[PDB]
Amino acid sequence: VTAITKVEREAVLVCELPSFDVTDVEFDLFRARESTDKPLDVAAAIAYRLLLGSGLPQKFGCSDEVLLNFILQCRKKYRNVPYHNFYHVVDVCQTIHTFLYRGNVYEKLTELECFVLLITALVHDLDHMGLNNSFYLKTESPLGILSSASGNTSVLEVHHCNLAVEILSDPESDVFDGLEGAERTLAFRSMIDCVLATDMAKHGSALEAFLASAADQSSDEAAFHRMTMEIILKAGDISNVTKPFDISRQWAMAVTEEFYRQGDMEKERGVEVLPMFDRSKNMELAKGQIGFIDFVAAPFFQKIVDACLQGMQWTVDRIKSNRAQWERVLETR
Ligand SMILES: COc1ccc(C2=NN(C(C)C)C(=O)[C@@H]3CC=CC[C@H]23)cc1C#CC(=O)NCc1ccccc1
Ligand SMILES: [Mg+2]
Ligand SMILES: [Zn+2]
Repeated sequence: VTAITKVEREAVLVCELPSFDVTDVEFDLFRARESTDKPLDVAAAIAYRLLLGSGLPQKFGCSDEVLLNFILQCRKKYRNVPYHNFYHVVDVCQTIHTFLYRGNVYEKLTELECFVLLITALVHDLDHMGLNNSFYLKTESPLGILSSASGNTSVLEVHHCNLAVEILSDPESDVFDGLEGAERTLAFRSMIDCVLATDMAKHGSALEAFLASAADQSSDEAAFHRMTMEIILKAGDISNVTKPFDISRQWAMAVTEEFYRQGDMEKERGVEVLPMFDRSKNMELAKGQIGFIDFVAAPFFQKIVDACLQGMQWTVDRIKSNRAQWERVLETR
């Protein structure tokens, strides 16, 4: 990868984020993006401020400059797709910050693990092309073939991990360069385990494992820490419905458009299109979100809060009010 230039860094350091509290659960990244003519710089600046403000990079020998380099190397590898772009991973970073510090999940982890989570948020979807794992397998795409051949069906997640390892292999962008021995190993393994755990095919088993570990007073500590990390990246990854309703809605619009574009390409390639990917089925956003809330997000957040993350109660509350607002959209249609 080409080194980050001084001009690239300055363009981020310029951004001042006047009127924004990046630590707030009601922070609005869409408003931040609209605020400016250079949304990519503002997004980078948000990530930068979150990481420096945590106090964590400083404690792990990561310089302000290596941090900004890392952020900009991550940025270069996100594509202009509707949802799985740089704004999503910055959003996940910001959201995880809130979970750690507003939800007090930081209490469950070491400072290094908190640092790893914030960093992992920015790598966890590198070079996403707007197509899910299933597309690559169904179309016998080269990436799909390689996954099947090598025995790992987490097509995209292994790819993300590959590119994270590349970025971090250069000291100029290695936010873990200040680490050695077992700390450096834990950083890489936990980062990778977390990204691998974002494959929604593993959702049920990841959740089950965490819940079982959390219920067990005699769980292995290292294992509980690792599963807590996995659950928090997962939580951030499906956190759109925990946001204030107009933020939540904009996310649903973007993901819906990404799905529809995949559906279009599936049609052209003559492979199976699921209803939720099909523009012609014309399905209402309100029912989409309610279904996601009922079948995925509300059980997830409720169970982890009840089991262990009591401080993240507000996520359950916002999901509940978001569901009620979508139901009011139905009621008045
Ligand atoms: C902002 O809403 C969303 C935010 C995220 C996702 C994601 N879905 N999945 C899986 C669950 C299909 C992924 O694997 C994506 C990649 C990794 C993590 C989560 C991602 C879906 C929606 C939605 C919706 C929506 O209205 N459809 C209706 C729906 C109903 C039931 C279940 C899923 C969708
Ligand atoms: Mg992903
Ligand atoms: Zn993601």
